[PDB]
Amino acid sequence: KSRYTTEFHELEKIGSGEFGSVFKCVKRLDGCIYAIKRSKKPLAGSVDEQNALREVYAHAVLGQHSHVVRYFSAWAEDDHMLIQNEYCNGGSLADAISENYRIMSYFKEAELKDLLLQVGRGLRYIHSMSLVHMDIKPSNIFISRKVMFKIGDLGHVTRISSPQVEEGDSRFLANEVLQENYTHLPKADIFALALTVVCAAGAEPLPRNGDQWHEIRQGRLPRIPQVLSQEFTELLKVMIHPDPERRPSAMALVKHSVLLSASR
Ligand SMILES: C[C@@H](c1cccs1)c1c(C#N)c2cnc(Nc3cnn(C4CCN(C)CC4)c3)nc2n1C
Ligand SMILES: [Cl-]
Ligand SMILES: [Cl-]
Ligand SMILES: [Cl-]
Ligand SMILES: [Cl-]
Ligand SMILES: [Cl-]
Ligand code: NA
Repeated sequence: KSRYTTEFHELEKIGSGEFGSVFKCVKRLDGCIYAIKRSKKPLAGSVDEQNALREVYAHAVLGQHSHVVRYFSAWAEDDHMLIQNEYCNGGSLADAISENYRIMSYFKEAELKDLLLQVGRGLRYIHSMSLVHMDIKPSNIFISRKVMFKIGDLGHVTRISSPQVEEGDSRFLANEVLQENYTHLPKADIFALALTVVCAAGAEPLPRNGDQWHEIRQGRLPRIPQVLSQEFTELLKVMIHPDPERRPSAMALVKHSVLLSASR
């Protein structure tokens, strides 16, 4: 007899986690399609509940922007927490990347700069709302169709000067965050965005740990299977600089000369 059951029709599963799943659903009264995550409700008062609620609070402030997915509603049922957000019809950036890997045709420089600029505009909004994302990666960027890239998955979002941080994907994690130096949190999103663009440019699967992981955190870009301009490659390289203060801010990124050609 639930709200979820009565107001929506499920069309297809689009996501799966440890204690939840995501469906593409049509809402019965308005006719429109939504992505609805349904997750097991955490125990009352726990730090898990506070974590889950930061995500609801994050969407409810961060969704006004064109490069963050819109939020529509969140509610608790008996044992479940639901979040109804915008459905992006083009899927994740990760699935596009996987397809591109198989066929040997990747995002070209002009598409990579458009990716960098659009997600950079989304981070710029996030950062000006006094928040950081903390988990930028291709599986958390979604595609609507020109192409529009939108940040989703707000489950690591925290305030910009937070003393406590749940770190995101190991493949995209800056070293300073791993060492618990949270002085420059916005520059973790910049570091992760750089390696997101490297993935899109056709790189091999990034390391989770080991020597190559440390190689990258020296400021070395992984091998990219295509010719990029030197100034674009150097923008990416400084975005993974070991000093986070040397990496550009999201405002400096969107105003960058290299990205002036991509500005719509
Ligand atoms: C992170 C999660 C949520 C967090 C909170 C609530 S829901 C979320 C979105 C949001 N927000 C979100 C938005 N759009 C899409 N879109 C999509 C995915 N996969 N597909 C593909 C299906 C197979 N077909 C064949 C080709 C498209 C489309 N997927 C989304 N997912 C997973
Ligand atoms: Cl509803
Ligand atoms: Cl799935
Ligand atoms: Cl990914
Ligand atoms: Cl990867
Ligand atoms: Cl390099
Ligand atoms: Na969270």
